[PDB]
Amino acid sequence: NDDVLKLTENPKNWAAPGKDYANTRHSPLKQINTQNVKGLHMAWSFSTGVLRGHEGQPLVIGDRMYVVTPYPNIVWALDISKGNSYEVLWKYAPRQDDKAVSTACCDTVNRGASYADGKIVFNTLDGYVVCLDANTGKELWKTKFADVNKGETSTPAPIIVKDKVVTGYGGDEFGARGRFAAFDLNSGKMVWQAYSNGPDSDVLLGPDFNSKHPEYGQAGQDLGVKTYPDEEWKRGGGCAWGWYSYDPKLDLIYYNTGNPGLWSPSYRTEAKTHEEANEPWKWDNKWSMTIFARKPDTGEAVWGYQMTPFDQWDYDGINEDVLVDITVDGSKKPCLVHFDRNGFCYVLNRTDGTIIRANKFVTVNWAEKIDMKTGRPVKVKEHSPFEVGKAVQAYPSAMGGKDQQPVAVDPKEPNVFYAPTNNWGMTLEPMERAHTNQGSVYVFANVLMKPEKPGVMGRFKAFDVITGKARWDIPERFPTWSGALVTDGGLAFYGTLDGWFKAVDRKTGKVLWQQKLGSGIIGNPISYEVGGKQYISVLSGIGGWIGLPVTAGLDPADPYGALGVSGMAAENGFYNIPMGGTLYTFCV
Amino acid sequence: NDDVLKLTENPKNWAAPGKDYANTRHSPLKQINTQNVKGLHMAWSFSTGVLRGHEGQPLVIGDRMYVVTPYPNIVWALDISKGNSYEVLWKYAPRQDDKAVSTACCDTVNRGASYADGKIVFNTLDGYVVCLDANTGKELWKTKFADVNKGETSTPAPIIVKDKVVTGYGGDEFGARGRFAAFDLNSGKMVWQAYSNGPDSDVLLGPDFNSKHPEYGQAGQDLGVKTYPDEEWKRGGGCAWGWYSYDPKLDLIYYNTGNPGLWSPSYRTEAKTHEEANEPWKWDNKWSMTIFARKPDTGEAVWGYQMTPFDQWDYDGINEDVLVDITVDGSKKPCLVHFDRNGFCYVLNRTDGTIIRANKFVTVNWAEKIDMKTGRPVKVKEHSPFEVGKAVQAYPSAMGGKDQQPVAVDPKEPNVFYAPTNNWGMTLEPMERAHTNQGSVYVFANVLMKPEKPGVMGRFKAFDVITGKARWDIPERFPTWSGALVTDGGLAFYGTLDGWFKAVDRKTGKVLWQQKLGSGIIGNPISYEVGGKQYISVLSGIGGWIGLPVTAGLDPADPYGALGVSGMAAENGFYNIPMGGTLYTFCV
Ligand SMILES: O=C(O)c1cc(C(=O)O)c2c(n1)C(=O)C(=O)c1cc(C(=O)O)[nH]c1-2
Ligand SMILES: [Nd+3]
Ligand SMILES: [Nd+3]
Repeated sequence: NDDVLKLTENPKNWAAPGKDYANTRHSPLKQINTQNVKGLHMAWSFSTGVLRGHEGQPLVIGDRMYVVTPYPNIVWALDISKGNSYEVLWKYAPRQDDKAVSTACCDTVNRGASYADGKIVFNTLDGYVVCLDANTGKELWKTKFADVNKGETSTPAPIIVKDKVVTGYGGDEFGARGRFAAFDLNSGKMVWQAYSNGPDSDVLLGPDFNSKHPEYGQAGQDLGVKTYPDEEWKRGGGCAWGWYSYDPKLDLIYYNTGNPGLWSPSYRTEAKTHEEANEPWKWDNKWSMTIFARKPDTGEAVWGYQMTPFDQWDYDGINEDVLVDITVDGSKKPCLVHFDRNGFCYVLNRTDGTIIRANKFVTVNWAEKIDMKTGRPVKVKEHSPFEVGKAVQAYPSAMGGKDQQPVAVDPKEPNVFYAPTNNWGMTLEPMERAHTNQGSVYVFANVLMKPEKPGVMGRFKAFDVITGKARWDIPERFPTWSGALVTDGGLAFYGTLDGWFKAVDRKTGKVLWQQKLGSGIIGNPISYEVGGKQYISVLSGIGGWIGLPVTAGLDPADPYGALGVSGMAAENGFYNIPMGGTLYTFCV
Repeated sequence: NDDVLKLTENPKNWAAPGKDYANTRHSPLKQINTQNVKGLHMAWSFSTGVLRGHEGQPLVIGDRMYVVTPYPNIVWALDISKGNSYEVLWKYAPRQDDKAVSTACCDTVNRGASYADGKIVFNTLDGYVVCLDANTGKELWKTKFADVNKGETSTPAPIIVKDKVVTGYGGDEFGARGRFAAFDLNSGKMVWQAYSNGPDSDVLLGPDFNSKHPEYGQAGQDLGVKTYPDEEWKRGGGCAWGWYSYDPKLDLIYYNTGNPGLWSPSYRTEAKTHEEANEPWKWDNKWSMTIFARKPDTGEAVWGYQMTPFDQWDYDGINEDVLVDITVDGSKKPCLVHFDRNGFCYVLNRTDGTIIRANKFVTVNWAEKIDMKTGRPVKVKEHSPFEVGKAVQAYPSAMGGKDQQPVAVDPKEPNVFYAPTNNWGMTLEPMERAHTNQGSVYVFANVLMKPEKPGVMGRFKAFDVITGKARWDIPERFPTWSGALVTDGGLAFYGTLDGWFKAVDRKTGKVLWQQKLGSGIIGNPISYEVGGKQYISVLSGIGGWIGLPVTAGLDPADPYGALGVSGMAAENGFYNIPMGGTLYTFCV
């Protein structure tokens, strides 16, 4: 979209969820810098009137700001032309089906909206893709996309590519079937949809899909139905509830798929042993856990790389695909950096999916490494949950080395990424499958999480995606479940789950400014400019999967609660973090 | 209470709801003043995890803060020893009966807690007087006082007298019978209770009640039975849901009663005309609308003055009674200043209730003045709603010249009060009484409100309670529903319903600092000191009666909703103020 390109190119705006199509989350503004960040102070705050995890970020287009709250997903439009104050312009309150609340696995969170040609597009938890007039907030059109009865809920933030609104949804834990569709920007009608599994026609494979990497899986083999048992692909997960990227020059949309569904691996293979089930090409559970590159016009996939075939830990691969150009191995190549849940930082050639680098960015014991030739992980049997009635320990836990919280990078130094990380393990015990009803809880496994190192759960690092070494490592008592933000002022912004919003030096990582906000910070900090002055805004309010024991009011005495999070939350004082929702803005 | 006197005498604390027994709401901390307030910035914020109106204020004792949220009335204990940061000590979540929400007339608010001898006392909306251990938050004792089935809800903040916990409740609009009782600070029973009407034995009228002012009403006449029709006193209102004060030297507790029940005056008298109904001593509806001075040990009343006999406007007299010594009429007299809802600022001799001054602090057209000789208002017929089916305009509206938002005064200059004010009128149309069921809405009147002057709703004034003239008047386009705070740094603090927190100069009223918070401010600002640094804290989140159309989600197309607030709220952009709940702390 030409308008999105113009807006995102202007450093004064935050026109895209991740600041641009490449999801760099980098701001060239330098008014706020290392020299004066000590004087950072709140300018104004805005309550959302809603309580639960406040994920995502606001959108800033010139003098206007748009905020999307969690369920019921209220859209607030604010006038910020004065910079040091705000004025509510209008409010859009969609009437939703509350069944989506109980059909949501990890919270009633929303990851933001997108803007283009005077229109605002967002996803409601009940699966509606809505387009509103940016000026008056009048509903231009809404299209029912996700079905709650099939276990699908639309948590992510869609993006706009030339004239289409592309997005997915979640629901692998409810037996849903992943889908990624495009809707006309002006009409809202569906143009095409690509399933994460099923026959080749259902996946919309390109004519030259993985032509350069036949070892990744090609068309004409119907891996979407064969790498699954009889018809488990119908409940085979693969939901795309993560972040979406776009390469204008190459005309490629990048997105990833979730887990293959239920957490009992024996039910995703006909083999009886871990060794036989992991036989290559037999039960890969494709195309779940795959990084896709599709053409926006038709949706045909140019290439696709599955990171975790035959999943056994719920290592959803949806994490954002940051696009940058890095000089590595003697030349400048168009790279795609992706911090996957499985604990591996993948560096791929965004032109054909070629594996450039794959290093562990957290403790990883389920796999030895990623085989460069076959592109498959060298799994460790004693750290792969397979049998029913046996608990197996694994690093990282189901939450992985990094969940949906996005990373940030400065393109001028594309090899150094600022990334929040999870540092806890788990013991997952598969259970017997009690039903095959789509739209109902479809996990069948008991989980227990202990933080790897007591007193240390989250870690904000300056990780070099080429050498696999971190410049600095900041350990935090609470998890680092907020997005990152890097600025040309020499600062890196992130927030902790107990409410601390911090600013650190990009070079050393020492904290230069910090303030404890109202609640846990699971939003993504943004940087924009109004009236010639720079502002930093971030959402607060505990929630998400990490905050489910609090937002859902679960019992702290049941450690298995929340898929293995209640016990860890109860042990690390999460229940003492009050709920909330509020946008904090700072200036110098 | 001895402990309370010392904690309140120490300027570093805010140990009482109104900073002290006299409710002066004045802080001597000059560490923050008129020359550096421009640099006042937020130090930290704490979300309550609860929505709707956040009235009241926190309690700072040493370096421990206690905050009482609105329903379910969660009590948060914060460790503020670090000063610029906070840590939760404990949390108390009471199990309540949800009908208290539907039985609450004007939002699910709470006005704070009191502290003494390591104990925290507060009121739950469902009518429970709770005492918690300050250190651990454990429940020391719980006593059921207010009955929801009888239309009673406990919104006010109790205070701790020597060894008694005294409090009242609300529910005049539900046909409740007002009561004011005391409870043992250690065990928790009711030591005594005094009704606002009924036989003299129920009102606890001492042998020397109104000795120096027989024209007020004396014991032995059973006015609480005569001034009402046959048995309407059973639903005679008089609830004491306002602020309570205490004079240790005189050993007297000060509290006032509310309206006498329904808003259809023809049902609170057996006369057929306004003149006959207003005959003195016939239908006074005593002891509603009465300022009471009682002995804490027995509860017997030393004196009582009814400001509005035979109420016809719902001019609840519960407003705070600030106790100060003022040099007037040739000498320094122990006074009681009270900005009543009827629009008159009463200055009475706190020893016997003698009327010293009665000045109009806002536009008042229902009464010409207050006669000293009779102590009764000179009513204006054309502005006194009486008959059924006749809309009658009145200044001020039912919300009065000033609702529960407390005023502030510096005893150094006891004649000048910093008081928020309401500046809108109404057209009240009495209606036929459809029922006599206690516990159900008991009003029977169609109300419509409109600001007296366009573009002006609230006004923060510097009012001389002796001369009746205002030093300065600050007009606000939104209501000034927040309490006031005055400091020895030459500053006065208050907030607006749209979220603006302001710091004005005491001498001129000029705004020296202002910031828009997350939501409407209906909380009371406080000043305290920790680690040698002065801090300013206030609660935010729209609510209360003024904000009920937003918190209750009332139809904006129903002007009569919220007892007339909906129409005015819909016209002055109240619906664009998001809900919230968050405590903000500032420092220089
Ligand atoms: O597999 C799915 O269908 C699905 C959805 C979501 C979601 O929609 O929020 C999460 C997950 N899976 C998941 O595995 C996960 O760890 C997770 C964390 C969060 C969050 O917002 O904090 N959502 C989700
Ligand atoms: Nd998942
Ligand atoms: Nd009332």
